[PDB]
Amino acid sequence: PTFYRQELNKTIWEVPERYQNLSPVGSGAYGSVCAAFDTKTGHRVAVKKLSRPFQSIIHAKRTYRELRLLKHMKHENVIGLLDVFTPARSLEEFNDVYLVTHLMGADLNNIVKCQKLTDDHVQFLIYQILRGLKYIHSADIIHRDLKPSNLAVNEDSELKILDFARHTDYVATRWYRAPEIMLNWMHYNQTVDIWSVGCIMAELLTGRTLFPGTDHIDQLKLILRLVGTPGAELLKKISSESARNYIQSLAQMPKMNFANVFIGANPLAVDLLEKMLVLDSDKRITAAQALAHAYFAQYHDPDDEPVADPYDQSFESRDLLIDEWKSLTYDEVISFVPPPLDQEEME
Ligand SMILES: Nc1nccc(-c2c(-c3ccc(F)cc3)ncn2C2CCNCC2)n1
Ligand SMILES: CCCNS(=O)(=O)c1ccc(N2C(=O)C=CC2=O)cc1
Ligand SMILES: [Ca+2]
Ligand SMILES: [Ca+2]
Ligand SMILES: [Ca+2]
Repeated sequence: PTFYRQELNKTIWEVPERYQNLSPVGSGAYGSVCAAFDTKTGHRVAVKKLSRPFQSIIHAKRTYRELRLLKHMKHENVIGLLDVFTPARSLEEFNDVYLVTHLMGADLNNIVKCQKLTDDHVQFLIYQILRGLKYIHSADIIHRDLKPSNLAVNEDSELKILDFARHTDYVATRWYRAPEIMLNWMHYNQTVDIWSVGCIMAELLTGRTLFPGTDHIDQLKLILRLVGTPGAELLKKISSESARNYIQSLAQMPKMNFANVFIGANPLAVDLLEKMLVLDSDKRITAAQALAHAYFAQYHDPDDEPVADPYDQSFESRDLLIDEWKSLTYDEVISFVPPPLDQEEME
């Protein structure tokens, strides 16, 4: 294919002539994104140019990680790949990676900002998050930083999870993070993401951030004001003695009845929130269980809530050289098989 060059976000993009009318639509994890028109199919796409993918051992493994993950994700509520390309003609020239997915116009913050959502609409939005989470969790993939800005949404309220790192190479919101993540507790499970769903859903119902803490201690205090002081057994999860002593020293707070907090909400929504927003992560409802909850009765369809194929993450424990990660990434670019344009059939 013929490539052309265009300066976007102050850097040269080099893309096949198949993709036209590129214009920036913001940054993603380790990359920046442009909307484009795919002249082969007439579809609107988003193209992410990875930022400096092989600049360091951290970037190189992150690049491989992201490409492997996105090549595996095949679910209507999870960002996956229509195409992956590089202007490189060989491994020796290979320094840039572009990922292509269907264009989504907005994020969840654009949905709830200027609209009092109906309960039926909130149901649909949360349902889709949970359906996507069931799929990713079934492949032993945890998001760990689920939040409205990591939920891409189109003009019809269809939603996809994205941006789901080992090493430190921007100030992120922590308001949606599970307590065990935010405070670095020693162990956690897939239900970290269910806490985040609870935080998101609460905000869709009230129009207000549930736990808008100014720092991690203020956020913890806001959380405990809602869910109540936890037992000693939760201290078992916390390595730092200073942290444990502090939590233990706090004045004891009762759990609030969520029906007194979410005034006017559908009682089924309140019940679901009670099942998601619990500190005991082993008692937190799972994504698959939440999909069966009566709150989603009008959307739930067990024939259309699939799980993922097994996902081999053994590479995560390996230290390889930068050129080895680069070569493996090149292999994954070259081996990518685009999906059919139409992959769905009437039920
Ligand atoms: N507009 C739009 N549409 C779809 C996805 C994205 C996208 C991607 C991304 C990921 C993989 C890929 F192959 C192509 C793009 N990464 C971050 N974003 C965000 C850009 C700003 N927030 C909303 C989504 N943006
Ligand atoms: C963070 C809650 C603090 N309490 S609040 O800000 O006053 C409040 C705001 C909105 C609601 N609500 C629902 O729950 C459903 C419809 C609706 O109006 C309830 C409470
Ligand atoms: Ca259906
Ligand atoms: Ca079809
Ligand atoms: Ca069916």
